[PDB]
Amino acid sequence: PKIHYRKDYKPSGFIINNVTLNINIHDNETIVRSVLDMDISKHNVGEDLVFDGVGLKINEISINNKKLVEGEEYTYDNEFLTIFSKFVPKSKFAFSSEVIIHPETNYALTGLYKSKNIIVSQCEATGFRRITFFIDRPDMMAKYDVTVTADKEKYPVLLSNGDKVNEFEIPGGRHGARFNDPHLKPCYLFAVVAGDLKHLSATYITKYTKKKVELYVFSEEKYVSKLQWALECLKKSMAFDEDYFGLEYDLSRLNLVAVSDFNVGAMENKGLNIFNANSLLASKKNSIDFSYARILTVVGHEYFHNYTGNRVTLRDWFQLTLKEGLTVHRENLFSEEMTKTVTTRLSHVDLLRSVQFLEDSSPLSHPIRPESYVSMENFYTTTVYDKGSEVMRMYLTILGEEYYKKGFDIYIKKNDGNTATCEDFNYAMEQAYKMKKADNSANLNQYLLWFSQSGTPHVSFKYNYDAEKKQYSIHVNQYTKPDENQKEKKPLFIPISVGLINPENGKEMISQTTLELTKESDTFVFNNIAVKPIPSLFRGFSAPVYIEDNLTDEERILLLKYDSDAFVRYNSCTNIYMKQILMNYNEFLKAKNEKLESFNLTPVNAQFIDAIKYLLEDPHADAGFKSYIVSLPQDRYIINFVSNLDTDVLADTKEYIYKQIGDKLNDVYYKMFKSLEAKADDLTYFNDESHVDFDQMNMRTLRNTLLSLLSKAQYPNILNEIIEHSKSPYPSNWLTSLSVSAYFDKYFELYDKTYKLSKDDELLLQEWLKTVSRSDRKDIYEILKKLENEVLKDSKNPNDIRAVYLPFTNNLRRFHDISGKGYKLIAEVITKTDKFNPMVATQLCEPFKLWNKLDTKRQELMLNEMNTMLQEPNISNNLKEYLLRLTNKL
Ligand SMILES: CC(C)C[C@H](NC(=O)NCc1cccc(Cl)c1)C(=O)NO
Ligand SMILES: [Mg+2]
Ligand SMILES: [Mg+2]
Ligand SMILES: [Mg+2]
Ligand SMILES: [Zn+2]
Repeated sequence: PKIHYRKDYKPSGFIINNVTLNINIHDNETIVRSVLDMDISKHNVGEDLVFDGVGLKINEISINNKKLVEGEEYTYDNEFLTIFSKFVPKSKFAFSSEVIIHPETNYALTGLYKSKNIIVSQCEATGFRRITFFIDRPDMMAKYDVTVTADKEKYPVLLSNGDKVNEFEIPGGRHGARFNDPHLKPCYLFAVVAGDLKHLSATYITKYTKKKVELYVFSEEKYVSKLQWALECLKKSMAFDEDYFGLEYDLSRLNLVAVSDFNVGAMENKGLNIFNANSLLASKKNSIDFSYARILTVVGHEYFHNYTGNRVTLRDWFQLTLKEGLTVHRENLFSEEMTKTVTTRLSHVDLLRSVQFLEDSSPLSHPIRPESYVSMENFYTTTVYDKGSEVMRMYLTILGEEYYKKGFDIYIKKNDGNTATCEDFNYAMEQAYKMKKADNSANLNQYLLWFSQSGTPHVSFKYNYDAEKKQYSIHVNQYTKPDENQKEKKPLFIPISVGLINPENGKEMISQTTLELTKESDTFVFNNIAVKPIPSLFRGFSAPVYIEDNLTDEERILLLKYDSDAFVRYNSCTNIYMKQILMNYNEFLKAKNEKLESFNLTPVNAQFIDAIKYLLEDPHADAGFKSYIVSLPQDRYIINFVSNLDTDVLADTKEYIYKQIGDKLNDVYYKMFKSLEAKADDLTYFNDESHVDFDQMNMRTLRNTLLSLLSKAQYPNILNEIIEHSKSPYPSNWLTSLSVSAYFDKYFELYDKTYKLSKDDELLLQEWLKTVSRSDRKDIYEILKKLENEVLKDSKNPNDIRAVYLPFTNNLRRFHDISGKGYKLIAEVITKTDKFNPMVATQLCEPFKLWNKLDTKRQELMLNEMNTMLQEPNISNNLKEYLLRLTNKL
């Protein structure tokens, strides 16, 4: 097996200074002519010249205008072109190749491919070698001169990176355009697009240098009207990087382009950012609310990469978190600032503690900077992205705003125009740390374990209060469970943001402070603490850890009601839920296994239910926050606290708990659903695509969450409220009417009516698919079969495939049916998908990640499907590696 190891990094024996491309697009072939002006590096030892080149049809190969010949001067095996050393010059030389490739048949959406009527590239991580020969690695930085030619009628818009320097006519209906990108870059940042594209545009003027930047956003003609929010989000993104980081854009022009077929969300190609349509295009009549947040965060992310990834790039792929973790951190800061809602941070935490914590206790567990890979693509993980973001955010929590900015500026300045490593970032943050502490002995060496050590720390707490001395102490322990990466886990540098609440009046007793736990355990003592406080721990979720608060439910309710920090309130709520869930889960489990004729369930705490009511009845409390409190923790969060999980028992647990709370609060839920309507569904800004009210959007989420609860409960006459809700002009509302209708005989009429409302917009139809897929229907398998036959059919669009199947995999009762039929269905889809799109196939494996956490029958059923997929002939390297790792074999 071909394993690359982080410690084996060596610079190349060659240098590529300039790339001159001619990309000639025709109906049934694309011809790529390439000149690399190359040199020998000081690390060269007379080795053969080896270029990556995958699936290329060679027309010609030369060095310095001398034709090289197969079997004599080179070999090519469809993956590497080797030029024997004897024929490799000893100093500056021009390597020329011409290859034929076929975007029209590239269903894998990596390299050059056709997405509906657009030709587009995706080069990160190893796609460039599918366009032409290269030493395809991020430390091989060069300048690019790129000409694209095509039929003019079919492809009137031609784009590549950088300044458009010439446009020309060509006989036979063709035309070309030449682009020069003056910044040194790795090949993974090359892009090209050709299409019948429409655009909206604006001019932006940089804050400090006053450079004029032309901003263009592009799509196919049909969706040109759905482009304006993206443009506004780009303007926001640029202003944020200038205002917070001092960072200005560095070309005269920046293009964003939407395409229908894209493996992930978007891509940061210099000057030419390429997006999945679902992360660039929206309109208020034709998109759900979540699209607006998605577009803001993705546009932001791709723009933030212009410094963190582009101007400072990676030495090698093991450094991925340096760009992605740090870009996600910058995106999240931007997103918090733009939205101004406490739910934006909560939603990042929620995603980490569910999806990423699951990954981190699975056999796929890896540190944010991995030690080895086979397929690069398997590293684009929530660990590398989201844990990485939290590691990058802790620097800000530790240093504070002004010292963080100073550290970041040192990082940017030192490494600008060059490659960088995670050590370079920590080194820069270390110089800021030295400054802040006044002290040159202080270092962040210990901080490096956030990059190397895998797994989630557990941070636990014990308290003492001496009421005569007015002295309170917090004793903190950390522990990380040993795993395959490290048999001994070292203590991390853990910042714990804290306050102290007076429990009789709900007020803050201290200035917020950040405890720095650097040992296995430590005791933190506070004086002049006038009464026994309740601690408010890990405010803002200050480190990526399992928190054990050792607080009573009564103390948690008090934080939930009175604490200032939205995370702590929410976490306190979450912990009360989890205690209840683990208690009722155990009771139901013992009932099943011991075959009991009768048994008891512990009821939901009645003071918690009262606190929920109190919060919900507070007209001045945040509506997004309220939607978090009435929903139980996610199943993927729960599963981290249970071994040998019986998923049907968990489903009975959640249902009892919701029913208990419902039986007390349903009238309060109904009353708030009705009284929220006027502000929730107010049409101010409905025709303005430059403006979104994120608070009002949260009112819609709350109303939609309540309706779901009332619907499942069969609250009297809720059906009329579902009917009226289907007539709202907000797609968030009318698609909600479909899924909550699942509990009624009206489902199938709403199905048809929302189908008709959705079917003429590609992205909205994809949302309708997802809504159908996640419907809480007994007959959900027959409904998937209907989606497959009537709507999905043989689509190779990843959005369509993921929309039909992924939401259903989160149906706890059905996906996990004890027959294994859900496991069998998704394995079939994975295997089918892998034959044309290995990346998407592995995304579709995600439900299998928790296999070894289930009850032993469901474990056996999942492993069987996984070993079956591993036996498929011509399984991709991507899927094989993933499944081998996930099944403890690699
Ligand atoms: C371009 C890629 C190499 C990776 C990455 N993009 C990204 O969209 N990750 C999110 C994602 C993942 C899976 C599915 C979907 Cl639908 C979306 C990124 O960082 N862009 O800047
Ligand atoms: Mg080919
Ligand atoms: Mg995000
Ligand atoms: Mg389509
Ligand atoms: Zn990124």
